[PDB]
Amino acid sequence: AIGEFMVSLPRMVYPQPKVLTPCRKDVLVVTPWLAPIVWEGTFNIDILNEQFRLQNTTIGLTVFAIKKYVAFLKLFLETAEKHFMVGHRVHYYVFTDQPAAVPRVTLGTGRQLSVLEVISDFCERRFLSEVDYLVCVDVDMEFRDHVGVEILTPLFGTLHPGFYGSSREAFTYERRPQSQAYIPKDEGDFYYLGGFFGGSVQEVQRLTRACHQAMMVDQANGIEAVWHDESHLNKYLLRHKPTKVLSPEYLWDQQLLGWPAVLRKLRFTAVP
Ligand SMILES: OC[C@H]1O[C@@H](O)[C@H](O)[C@@H](O)[C@H]1O
Ligand SMILES: [Cl-]
Ligand SMILES: [Cl-]
Ligand SMILES: [Hg+2]
Ligand SMILES: [Hg+2]
Ligand SMILES: [Hg+2]
Ligand SMILES: [Hg+2]
Ligand SMILES: [Hg+2]
Repeated sequence: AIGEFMVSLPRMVYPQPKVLTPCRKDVLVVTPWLAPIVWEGTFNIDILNEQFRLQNTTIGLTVFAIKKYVAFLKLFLETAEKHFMVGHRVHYYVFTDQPAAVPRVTLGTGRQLSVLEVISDFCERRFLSEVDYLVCVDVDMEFRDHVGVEILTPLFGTLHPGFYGSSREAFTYERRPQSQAYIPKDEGDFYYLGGFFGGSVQEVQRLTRACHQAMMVDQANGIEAVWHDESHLNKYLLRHKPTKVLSPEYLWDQQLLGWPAVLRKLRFTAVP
């Protein structure tokens, strides 16, 4: 459940937070609109796990696996079982054009998977009654470390691993005024990834609905955003600030970017 009566936490023993000792001194851990930026070292997962378990939180994880992308499902699901929201209720939603091609992956208790053929006979209304949060990611990836409730919030975006240190002028936002995804050179907070975003079901549906309409307008105007859905997602998150921003630890490509010291963990990565 979400947004309800929250019971008291039990007695817990952990290191006292130090007011005069910054969490991380090498990175920004909070945005100008007071949304935390999630980096390793900023959170005590035991406290967060307690908070979300006491709420009987259910997380939905959605992926689209079309054509040859169905080949990525086995590794994706197997690693998700080892690193994604372990201990919490998880409902995987696999949208594919090849239902019979979905691998039979063994799931831990309290976790289930639904295969939706695709456009589809699945009404978004179902998400509202089955899960509390929705996490939307790409399938040609693998989890390599912890990805848990620390990411849960009404609406979150993830910093693109190739632009987290870039100035806004270098961001590959759609720069044509004729597009609904247009963002001028003097605007923009960060460059978010289209491949990893989420939040409450309500907020995720609001975002996808907004982008769907924006892309339809562009289509009618004979224009296609430079980076398609990702371009519109950036425009949306610029005008509707996310309540949490995930660091590049959450979507990295070690082949193209290595393992910088600023990244204490590589949690979700592209498959070579
Ligand atoms: O500049 C944006 C682009 O960056 C590339 O590295 C990535 O492969 C694309 O999917 C898109 O995100
Ligand atoms: Cl997605
Ligand atoms: Cl998705
Ligand atoms: Hg800290
Ligand atoms: Hg989604
Ligand atoms: Hg949008
Ligand atoms: Hg869209
Ligand atoms: Hg979008």
